[PDB]
Amino acid sequence: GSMQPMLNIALRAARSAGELIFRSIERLDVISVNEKDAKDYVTEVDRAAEQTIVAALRKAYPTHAIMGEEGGLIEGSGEGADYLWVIDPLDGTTNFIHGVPHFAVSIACKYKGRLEHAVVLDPVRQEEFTASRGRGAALNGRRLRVSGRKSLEGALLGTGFPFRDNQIDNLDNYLNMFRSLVGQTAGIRRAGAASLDLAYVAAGRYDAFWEFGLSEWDMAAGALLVQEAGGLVSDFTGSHEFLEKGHIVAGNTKCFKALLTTIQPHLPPSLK
Amino acid sequence: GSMQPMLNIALRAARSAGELIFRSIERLDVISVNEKDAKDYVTEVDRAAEQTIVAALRKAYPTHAIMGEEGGLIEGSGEGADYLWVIDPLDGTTNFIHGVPHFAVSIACKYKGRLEHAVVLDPVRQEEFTASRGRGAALNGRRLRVSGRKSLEGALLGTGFPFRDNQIDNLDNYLNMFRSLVGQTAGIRRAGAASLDLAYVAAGRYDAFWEFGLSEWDMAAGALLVQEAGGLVSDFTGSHEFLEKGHIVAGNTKCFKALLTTIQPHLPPSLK
Repeated sequence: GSMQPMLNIALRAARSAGELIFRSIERLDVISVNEKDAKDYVTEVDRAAEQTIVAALRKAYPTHAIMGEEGGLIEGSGEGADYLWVIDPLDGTTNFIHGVPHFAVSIACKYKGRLEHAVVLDPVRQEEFTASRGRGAALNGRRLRVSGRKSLEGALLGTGFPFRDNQIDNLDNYLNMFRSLVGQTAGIRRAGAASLDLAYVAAGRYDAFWEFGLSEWDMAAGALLVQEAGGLVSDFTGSHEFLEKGHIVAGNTKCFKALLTTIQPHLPPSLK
Repeated sequence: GSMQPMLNIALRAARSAGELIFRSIERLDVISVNEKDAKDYVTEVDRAAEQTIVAALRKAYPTHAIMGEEGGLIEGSGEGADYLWVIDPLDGTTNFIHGVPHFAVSIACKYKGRLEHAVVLDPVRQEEFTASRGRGAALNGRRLRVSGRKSLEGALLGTGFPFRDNQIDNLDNYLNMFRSLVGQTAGIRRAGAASLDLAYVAAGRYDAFWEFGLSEWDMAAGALLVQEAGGLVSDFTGSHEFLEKGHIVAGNTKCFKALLTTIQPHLPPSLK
């Protein structure tokens, strides 16, 4: 398809970031990564990839606002102030630092607060998920559709737990959700990168996905992918503030609805 | 080059099987999967990959015994009767049928019941894990080591829940196991192919792994990979009958010991 210029800029920026990340991982597989130096090696790769993305974006749009995982939020100016790029230069950091080849670059563009363009790029598998509002979604140029599955029977769901200490008090809640889904589904997967879980919803590889504790840069692009593939995205209450609240349900039509209903009785008032 | 001829035969057979499976997934992502036809399409692809592997093996060793996931157990003759090939032609069947690009061919060779050769091949990522007894393990020719991590602090563990009706009754123990691991670890992953989880333990990508409900062809090759990379493998009671019993713990030295210890209080009454 003929992509809008902004989507093409984001895609080329993701490609450069992903190639940098790929070279980085290749050296880190052949060397011992001390665990005291591991978090600093990760900070390095994040910031170098973020620099790559932001440099490419600002070469084309110097007046746009940028919100990066590493750099925070920097406002735009003039008309460009209505554009906000939401960047995770490396989604899946625990996988990356352990050498697990499942992670992605995630770039979204919001126009006046609504999702307008999205890229999720797997640089290992060379899988480029792209979308623009009203243009559909694609994997390496091919149109994407959510799966047709009519219920949770035999469904393949994605999920992921937030592993940091301040979510420990939610474990039973999560484990309750999980508990109630094991009977109906064919499987539940925790692969460790929410942007690729959403991308997989968009491509029909997962029938639905849910998670809490996420940040905006992990979910923004993938949510647009799911929407443009004909799916649904909400927070745990069925409203559209998933980006701000950190909990998200995405899926095809019927499996989104069923998954939302299923998880309702286990929601803490914290996540309501 | 450095490989013994028997290991090279197994590796070439795995490559051919993997190319067949890869072409298959490519046709099934762009076409509708009825789901009435899903079990028949997977059976078709399994049997074609198994035929590919078995034809390659028997062209070199016609008197060896063969045990395929699709096919039965067929004994050998003469000295060759002491050799048994243990084949899962396509590990990760739920992933495969949904288009999730994470699955592998698994081929092990046992000599008088002891693991002698092993191949786990990821045809999407083109990752060839090979090992021979007393020869070490390799990823695409590069020698492999288990990670050096000394405890579960910050560890990345793999596991799989078993989804069948006949394991539903073990779920609570599992969710208990999971609970006791959430505080210390950086993550737990359920990617959906036990052979690649074991391969990732061998390569240092996971620090440890546990799962029950597996079949021999799921575990055999990956178990040799972990052993030859310097790790430890046992069943849930610490003995070496994981292949017959279907439950397995694998890991680097200290994380293997800690994970086995952690899961002892959660064993269902069968296991003491």
